[PDB]
Amino acid sequence: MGNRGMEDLIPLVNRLQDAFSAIGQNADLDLPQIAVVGGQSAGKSSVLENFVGRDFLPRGSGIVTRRPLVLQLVNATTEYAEFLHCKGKKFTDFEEVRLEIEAETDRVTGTNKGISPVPINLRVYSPHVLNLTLVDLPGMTKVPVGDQPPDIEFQIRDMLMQFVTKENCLILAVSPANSDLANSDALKVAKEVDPQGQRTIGVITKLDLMDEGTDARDVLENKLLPLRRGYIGVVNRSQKDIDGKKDITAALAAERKFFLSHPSYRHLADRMGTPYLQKVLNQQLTNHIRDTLPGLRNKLQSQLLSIEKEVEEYKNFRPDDPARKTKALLQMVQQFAVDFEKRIE
Amino acid sequence: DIEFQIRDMLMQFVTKENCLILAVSPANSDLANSDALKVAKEVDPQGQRTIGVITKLDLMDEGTDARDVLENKLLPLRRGYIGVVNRSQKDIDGKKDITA
Repeated sequence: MGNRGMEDLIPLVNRLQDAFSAIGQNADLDLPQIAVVGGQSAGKSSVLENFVGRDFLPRGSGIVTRRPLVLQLVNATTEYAEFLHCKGKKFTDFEEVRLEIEAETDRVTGTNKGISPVPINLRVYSPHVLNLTLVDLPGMTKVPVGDQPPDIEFQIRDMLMQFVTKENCLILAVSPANSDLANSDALKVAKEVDPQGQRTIGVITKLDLMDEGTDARDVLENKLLPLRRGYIGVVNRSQKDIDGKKDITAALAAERKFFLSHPSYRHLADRMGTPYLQKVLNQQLTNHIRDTLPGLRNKLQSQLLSIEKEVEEYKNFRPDDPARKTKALLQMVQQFAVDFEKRIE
Repeated sequence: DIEFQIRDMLMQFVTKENCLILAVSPANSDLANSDALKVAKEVDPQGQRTIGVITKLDLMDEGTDARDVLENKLLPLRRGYIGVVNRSQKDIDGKKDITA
């Protein structure tokens, strides 16, 4: 699993969070939710599980991901998963979690390329995760296929506009390995819903699967395609490799070796990649945390400034001297006296 | 509105009578993710003047094939599909002739 960046970020945020819980207020850093988009066979789950470092999500050619998923990561002692609608079970095999959750998916949506507007909640308790929320989105279509009504893509757009267009929702526009490079539904949706690219991360594949004679150097160097966040190039697996279940270490190693061996991506081998992307995203997480900290800090400064005055009233403390009692006598007598003046005049 | 502009420009050419529609998509990209089928079925739900072509079959992803698609089985069309193979960029780079 890993990684060391999240494992090094978890103790400082845990001490910060438990300090915020020991003071009693409900103050959290508001970590971004992770939402990945794309079309049919977009490898959205593929990129997410490769980003994690282990293969635990349903993927493949055609549409595989058919239901939105709310992956609620919670830091705990042991790593396992549980459901809101399948309460009572704790699984330690992530492949088995994948199998039963896709069983839930096709049981709810049928096996005729159906979707469902109700996501699947999945709480993964792990000693190497944060208190995160991942919104996995289905493979979108444009024409009705399987059992989909002809109003399928519009209500998918409606689902997007009502869920993923919220603030702090990261948008992962992934160019997959099966589909075309320029026909990326994820890049289409990302540019149509957020032209600014403030919270839009563009991940591209097929740098080994492009048309022979061409290369994506002008696009990955943020030169042909102007993006605020820029691109990070990775390579997904084809359906043959997905079916043969290639491991993660050799896949990323072969991917990096291709980035080293291509003449148009050897200078991009360091600026592209899944570990590099994970480093950049962890850096974005840390930047969001220590950038939202000064506002909460000076807010607590102004809040504790009121309690500072309460201790000043307690600043004078002499148990149990009659000076405090006589001062209370003077305050009550003068208070009652002015209340008497406020009774006649 | 460049997409809508191209759309209006193509509607002005397709909505005329006897206008065959070649909905051509590569074998890499999914045909269900192209709006060519949506526009073709919107102007003709029967598809009587619509021919779907899936190209670049030599550039396909490993593990997939158009065996179930080009046989008019994944998407029902009256006249089925006819599949050709386009050329990669190296073909113009090397100037491949009609014979080859």
